[PDB]
Amino acid sequence: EDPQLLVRVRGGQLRGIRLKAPGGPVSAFLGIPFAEPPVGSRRFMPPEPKRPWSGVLDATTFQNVCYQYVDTLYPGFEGTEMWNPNRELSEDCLYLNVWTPYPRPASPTPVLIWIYGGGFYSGAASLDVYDGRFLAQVEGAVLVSMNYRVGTFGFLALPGSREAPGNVGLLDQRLALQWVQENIAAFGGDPMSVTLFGESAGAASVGMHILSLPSRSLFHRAVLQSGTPNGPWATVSAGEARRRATLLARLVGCNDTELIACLRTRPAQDLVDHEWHVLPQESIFRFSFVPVVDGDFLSDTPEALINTGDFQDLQVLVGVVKDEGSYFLVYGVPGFSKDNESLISRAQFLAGVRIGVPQASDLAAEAVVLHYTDWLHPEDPTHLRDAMSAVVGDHNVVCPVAQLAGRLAAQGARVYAYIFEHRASTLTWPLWMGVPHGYEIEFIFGLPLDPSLNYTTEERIFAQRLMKYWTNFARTGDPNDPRDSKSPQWPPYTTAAQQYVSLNLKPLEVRRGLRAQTCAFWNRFLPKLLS
Amino acid sequence: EGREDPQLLVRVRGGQLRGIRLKAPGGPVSAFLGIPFAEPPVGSRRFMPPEPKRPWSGVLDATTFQNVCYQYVDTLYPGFEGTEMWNPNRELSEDCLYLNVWTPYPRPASPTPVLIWIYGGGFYSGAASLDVYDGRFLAQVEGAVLVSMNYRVGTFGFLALPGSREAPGNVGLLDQRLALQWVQENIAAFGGDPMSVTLFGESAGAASVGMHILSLPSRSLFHRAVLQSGTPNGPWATVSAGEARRRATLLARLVGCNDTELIACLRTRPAQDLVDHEWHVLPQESIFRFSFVPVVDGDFLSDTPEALINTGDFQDLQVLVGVVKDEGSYFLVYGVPGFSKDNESLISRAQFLAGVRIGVPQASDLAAEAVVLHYTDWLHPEDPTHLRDAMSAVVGDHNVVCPVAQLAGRLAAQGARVYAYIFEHRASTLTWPLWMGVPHGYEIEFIFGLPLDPSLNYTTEERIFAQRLMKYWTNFARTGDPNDPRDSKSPQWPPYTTAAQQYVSLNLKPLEVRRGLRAQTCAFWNRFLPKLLS
Ligand SMILES: CN(C)c1ccc(C(=C2C=CC(=[N+](C)C)C=C2)c2ccc(N(C)C)cc2)cc1
Ligand SMILES: CN(C)c1ccc(C(=C2C=CC(=[N+](C)C)C=C2)c2ccc(N(C)C)cc2)cc1
Ligand SMILES: CN(C)c1ccc(C(=C2C=CC(=[N+](C)C)C=C2)c2ccc(N(C)C)cc2)cc1
Ligand SMILES: CN(C)c1ccc(C(=C2C=CC(=[N+](C)C)C=C2)c2ccc(N(C)C)cc2)cc1
Ligand SMILES: *[C@@H]1O[C@H](CO)[C@@H](O)[C@H](O)[C@H]1NC(C)=O
Ligand SMILES: *[C@@H]1O[C@H](CO)[C@@H](O)[C@H](O)[C@H]1NC(C)=O
Repeated sequence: EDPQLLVRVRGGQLRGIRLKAPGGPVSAFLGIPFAEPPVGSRRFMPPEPKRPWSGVLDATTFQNVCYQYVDTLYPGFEGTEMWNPNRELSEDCLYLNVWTPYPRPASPTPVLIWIYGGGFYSGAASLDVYDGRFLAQVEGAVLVSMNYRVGTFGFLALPGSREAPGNVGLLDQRLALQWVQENIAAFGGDPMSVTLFGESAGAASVGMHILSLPSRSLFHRAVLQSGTPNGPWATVSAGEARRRATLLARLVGCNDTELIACLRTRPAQDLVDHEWHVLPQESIFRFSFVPVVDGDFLSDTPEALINTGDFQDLQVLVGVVKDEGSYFLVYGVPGFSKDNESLISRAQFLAGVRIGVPQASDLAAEAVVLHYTDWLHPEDPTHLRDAMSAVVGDHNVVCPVAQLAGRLAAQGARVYAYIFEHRASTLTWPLWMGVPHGYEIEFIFGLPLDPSLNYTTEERIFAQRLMKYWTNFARTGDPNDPRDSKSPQWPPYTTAAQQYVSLNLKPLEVRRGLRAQTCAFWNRFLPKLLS
Repeated sequence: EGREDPQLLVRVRGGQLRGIRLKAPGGPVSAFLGIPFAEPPVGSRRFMPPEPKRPWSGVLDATTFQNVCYQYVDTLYPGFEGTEMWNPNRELSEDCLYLNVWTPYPRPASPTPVLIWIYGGGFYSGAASLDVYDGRFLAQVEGAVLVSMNYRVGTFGFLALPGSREAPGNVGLLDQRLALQWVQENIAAFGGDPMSVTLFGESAGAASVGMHILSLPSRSLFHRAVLQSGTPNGPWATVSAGEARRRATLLARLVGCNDTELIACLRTRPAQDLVDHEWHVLPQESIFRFSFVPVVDGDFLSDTPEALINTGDFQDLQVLVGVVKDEGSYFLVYGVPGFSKDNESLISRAQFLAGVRIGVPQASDLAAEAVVLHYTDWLHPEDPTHLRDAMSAVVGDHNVVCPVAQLAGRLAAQGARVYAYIFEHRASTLTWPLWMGVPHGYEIEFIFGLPLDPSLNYTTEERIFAQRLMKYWTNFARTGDPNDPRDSKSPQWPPYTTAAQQYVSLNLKPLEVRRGLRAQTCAFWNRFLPKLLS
């Protein structure tokens, strides 16, 4: 047996596996349990710590994926399938993964913890895009990723009940963070240098750990890629969550205790079958079961918590891809398709705005339409299509990110910001979608270093830069290379100068103001309109 | 007759006139000044529609300008050309309904396209005798026949008790119409062509031209129109009947006064008493608002200009319309705290928010909020230079640029040939501070060709420029097309259309075609802000 692959954590002994990365080997410990399986009577309940086990637990293979929607619309289409479960589904899914250098690091090593996205209804830490071997092998990082419960299983809430209090999916993530604190030193990891990073719902999750005090003792730095805890999709009120749970119960044949009991009798796939049917409006970029403002995990709305919080001793990296909104249009807006250019009419544009801004009044939707129309080409289908994409991306990601950045920076945080502008040469989504939601991730994780993946040389070199930025941030709270070139420097985001950088094949370029005029509209004016 | 110059004697419907031979830089022109076209609207005629001048006997001397209609005179800045060039330059009187005619000398042998100028001044001031409206250059250089009339302003021109016999409103516009009619009947005596008449005017004068386009009885009196920095639609050029009634009733109270009794009492007040109080009846603290303006009476204006431009057939109308680069700057020093002509007028964010309420005086809190958020630069929300300039743009866009863009849009969509410009040259002689840019009113001296007078110290470039402009305007008056049919070489001026939205820059450089008349911003003013009002 290889000593390198044998590790004792508090629960018992594990055996991992030597994996091949392009530059040499890494030690990988996959499918480590961190919670009692949340099954039967534990459905909807907070996670409990995993009981100690005997002998040597095999940790050479990924565990099951938490029960979720599986996309079948386009069999064999990489653009969808790459996000689908790549192991069997099960409610028994609370496992985490650890990659380290081989041999184990000599000194304590900064740790990166990945929290995946997928609208809080989907995702797994086992997807190929989340493979930690490149970061471990090239940058020497200890990289951790956990499964957390998604959909009803993870966020169905009857607020105030003891058996379905909500947010148990975020409690799963927190327990995984507790586990890293307790155990990661045995892998060569430094528990005193832990960086969370995540994308979309994963980024929103990261932000919710920033805003939830018991999580703050578990990490030191944070990265939010294309998502935020604030904004229109990442949380619901207690009353809306109650409504959604109650309707879903009705839809599958069911006081809180009796209602949750009957829910616990239903096959997992019955809940997934009706998951979406409880959304109040015809919408896109809306997910039925998400974190709930409970007065507990979230003491208040994220909007309220980022406005009033002290973020003095926090470092944060945040950013967006060039085309945040395009991916979502094909899931609900008539006229849009992955299989044609989706050149839409003006009528389709006004109808699309109601779907992409589902909570907007007639008057508010009117303001959006008039702001995003180009009045020199008010009927040009191509402008209208690109405008539809912009409406959804700004409302849901870019302006919530600008809002968070400025609030953090103003209240003491050290903030770095980016826009990612390179379209992967290998993308199977059509060209009109540009740089879609989620297609920076593979570069950050360093997938282009895998020659068999048929990326370009430029892309390999790009990925190495991004791995450096991110691991420099994790080591130091600053993405800049602490000695090497130099330059141009990546400056901190501030309210005065509002500087951010472009991440693309050319060298860093510093820009100022993140959709400043347009996010003023979303962030300062439209709210005055509801009010 | 007998020993007089025989080429200066002329008969019109009311009798014989003697004009005067004037010197223009390049030669003589004929001028017939101070021709009466109405009975003096004095005494019991105050506030009433004009009556046509009854014929006179003998030869009326028409060699000097007549009285200016009774109005406010600006006295704030002793010896300041910037205000003084606009002030009355002849005696103030209610007896003021005269017009002026310039032609070549000798008079033209064949019928000659006529231009009629309608002055601005917020409907509370102005005169056809100001130096800046001098017809001699257009007459001499382009062979134009140019007419300009006085029309009543302020209370005397626009005070209304709508529905009354004695003060029906809009009599100032009727003064203008009477002059147009006078031209139809009489201009042929001077060699003008009554079948080719182009109105042009600036600010309230442009708004006036617009109202003649929109009032059916005026339509037979002209063929083509020019609207410089003004429109009949928009926030300032008209009031409702209700609001005009309110303003006249308040004014009456303030000077110590059944409509008949009320109006009768107003007619006993000294003219200067009315002038002394006319500004006191405005509903809000404001700039670019005037108490006594055309009223939507359901007569001269059958409906609001907005409704009329939205639904009118304009198929056989040619129009030329435009703006100066800085429409709003001039109005800020008249009542937005923080602005002066005598300093750079850098302002704070607080003064900007305050100024937006004064400059958009009918905006609700939410509307004002939308304005401030649109015009704020969020990379530099506190920069006092950006804020000063934004204040100016708010006031300019709201009052002129976007009303002009609405007008151009509707006319183009509803059959008219439209030509649009922006005028971007600042007179080397301007006495207003530099921060004001090209302010409201300061294209006019170039259109009338003042720079051709060497004694005015304009540059050579400005003299060449004035000549280009005099050609655009007079080609437009002749053909409905500003383009020179012989200079096919020079860059062309395309029509404004809804599909391409082309307009040109007027400056020292050759014509440049641009697309979209402040298109995004005017979408806010013209499409969104109204939907908010509801
Ligand atoms: C109009 N209406 C009531 C709808 C419309 C669509 C759905 C969707 C659905 C999901 C799972 C299903 N089963 C497992 C049987 C069946 C349907 C759905 C929604 C969003 C989505 N994505 C955004 C990926 C994918 C699928 C449900 C109700
Ligand atoms: C990847 N991609 C572009 C997709 C993927 C999935 C869908 C939707 C869908 C497809 C197959 C289903 N089953 C086999 C059960 C259930 C739902 C769907 C979503 C919304 C919707 N409405 C809002 C009416 C209707 C259908 C659409 C686009
Ligand atoms: C606040 N308030 C009650 C006001 C404010 C300003 C005035 C103005 C005024 C004019 C002439 C007067 N007399 C002949 C005695 C007296 C006052 C005035 C207004 C505008 C203006 N311009 C825009 C040029 C010039 C003057 C009157 C009342
Ligand atoms: C040319 N220029 C920049 C001007 C011109 C006029 C004024 C105003 C004024 C000046 C002299 C007056 N008289 C000699 C009778 C009466 C009123 C005035 C305007 C507004 C106002 N308020 C809004 C209170 C008060 C006074 C101001 C600036
Ligand atoms: C794309 O395809 C869908 C259906 O497959 C269709 O409804 C839509 O009109 C198409 N769009 C274009 C631009 O052809
Ligand atoms: C200029 O105008 C007046 C001075 O009368 C004052 O209120 C304003 O603050 C001044 N602004 C400057 C000096 O920038």
